[PDB]
Amino acid sequence: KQYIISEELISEGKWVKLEKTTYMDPTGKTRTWESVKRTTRKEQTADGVAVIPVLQRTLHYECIVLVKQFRPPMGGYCIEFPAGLIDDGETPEAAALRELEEETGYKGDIAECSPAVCMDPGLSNCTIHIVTVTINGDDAENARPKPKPGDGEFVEVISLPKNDLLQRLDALVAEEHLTVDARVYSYALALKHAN
Amino acid sequence: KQYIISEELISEGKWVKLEKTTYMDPTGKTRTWESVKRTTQTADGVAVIPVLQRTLHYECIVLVKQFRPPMGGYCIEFPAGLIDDGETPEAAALRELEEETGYKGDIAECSPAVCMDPGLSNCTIHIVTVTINGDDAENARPKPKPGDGEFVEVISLPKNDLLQRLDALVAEEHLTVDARVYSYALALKHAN
Ligand SMILES: CN1CCC(n2nc(-c3ccc(Oc4ccccc4)cc3)c3c(N)ncnc32)CC1
Ligand SMILES: CN1CCC(n2nc(-c3ccc(Oc4ccccc4)cc3)c3c(N)ncnc32)CC1
Repeated sequence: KQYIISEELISEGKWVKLEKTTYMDPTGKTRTWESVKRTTRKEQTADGVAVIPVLQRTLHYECIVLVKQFRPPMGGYCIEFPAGLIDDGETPEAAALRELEEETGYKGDIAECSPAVCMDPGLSNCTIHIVTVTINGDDAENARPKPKPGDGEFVEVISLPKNDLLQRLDALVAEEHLTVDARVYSYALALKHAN
Repeated sequence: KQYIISEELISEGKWVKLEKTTYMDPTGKTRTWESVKRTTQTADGVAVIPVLQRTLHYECIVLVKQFRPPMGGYCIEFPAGLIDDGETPEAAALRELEEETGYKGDIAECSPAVCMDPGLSNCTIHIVTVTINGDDAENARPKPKPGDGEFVEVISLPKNDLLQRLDALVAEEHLTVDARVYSYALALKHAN
């Protein structure tokens, strides 16, 4: 019943652009919206991947590996899933294992890959694949995890036990001036609610 | 070693503006970033995690099918809205639920501010966990009274079957599932 009428460019940046989206509401009455799009069209279906990295060791609890980055848009540090944009002609799976090794230094294995899911639907058309990845911590490969962080990327690795995640996050928020990614907190909330 | 230096406005909209953020990296080398901010409260809005509890049934997660102009399509998300001036996130969550879904809920817990799009925006929300006694009379005929210009379809999915039930909806229609909803569902399988 609803659909897009027009998409008028307001301002194009280097990385991202702002557009006035005119659309038809269900009452046959037009409205507008301020929408964000990346300046460079994605060849790949979806824009990026968020990696859910599970650090599995014998004689240890299963840990979820997160990244503490300084995030200019936020003006602070955020705790997020290792994430990055998909290189042109590269499977989401390939991308997830690349972005993990780069951000954390961990060499993992695929578990499963989400369809494209919207990151910020009320602002952006950003879609990602949530890729579930296993890490064999007992393996030698993951003894000395050597990150290949790529240029201008300054990542601190934070592995937290799956069993205690939500409470362990609440502790880090209160203990530092930090912010948790909504998807990391959504994930952690489900782990408590599941048990 | 890292901090924001300056913020040059690129373009201001009615609702949202784009700014060139100059910042210091840890090596004492300055970089730039394109950041989005509201043109105009601790956090910005709430996402409601509404658990429909009925006896002799599986717990359902109540979701909303909204048209999202930025996406050019319909998205399946948690009931969400902006926090009204001088209003608790809890108040907001129970208001936005009743408005979008017609359900009267009870608070379970409220997340701290969590960044919605840290690589783009300074948008934070409170993820509010809410229980719904479907057996109760108040929730017998759930009549959504949605705000003007808000056109929400309610979709209840069984909690037990969520991830598989989502994958089915994506493949079966031209729809998109919100990353936060999919994150929740993924954790339900991964848990224990
Ligand atoms: C009542 N009425 C309803 C529409 C409401 N509304 N909000 C936005 C909007 C979208 C995303 C957004 O993201 C943030 C949030 C915080 C920080 C940085 C980015 C902020 C606002 C919008 C728009 N883009 N176009 C038209 N209407 C818009 C206004 C209030
Ligand atoms: C190597 N490579 C170079 C570009 C780097 N980069 N990416 C972005 C960026 C951020 C958010 C974004 O959101 C989307 C995505 C899809 C659809 C709609 C919105 C898009 C791009 C960025 C920026 N805004 N400012 C400065 N550098 C930026 C990253 C690392």
